[PDB]
Amino acid sequence: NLYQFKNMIQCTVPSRSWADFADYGCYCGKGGSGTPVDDLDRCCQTHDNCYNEAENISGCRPYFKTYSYECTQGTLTCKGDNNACAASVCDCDRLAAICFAGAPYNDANYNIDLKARCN
Ligand SMILES: [Ca+2]
Repeated sequence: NLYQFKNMIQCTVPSRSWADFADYGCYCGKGGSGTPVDDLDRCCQTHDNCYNEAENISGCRPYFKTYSYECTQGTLTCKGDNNACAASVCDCDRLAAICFAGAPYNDANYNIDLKARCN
């Protein structure tokens, strides 16, 4: 669920307030369209697409599904007790959190005008 994803980000990118990733570029947060503005945005684009795929699973709601995971000693793990939905969503989140940690953060891309720039 979003709460867990937030924690994944706090654990892979402790150096940033998690909210820095909640409204960035065309895909990080609300946004879900247009040309990804940079690498970080590209991280979010695959994350968004990943969620759209997971939603194909019956009763699978990525923002809400509580999965089983651990963040310990610099490592994020999706646990084996996860059902298909939980496993899928957890993986989307895990991969995005890791992707975020390796992407440059450009303040200029925070809170951009979606209507104008993400067509
Ligand atoms: Ca999004």
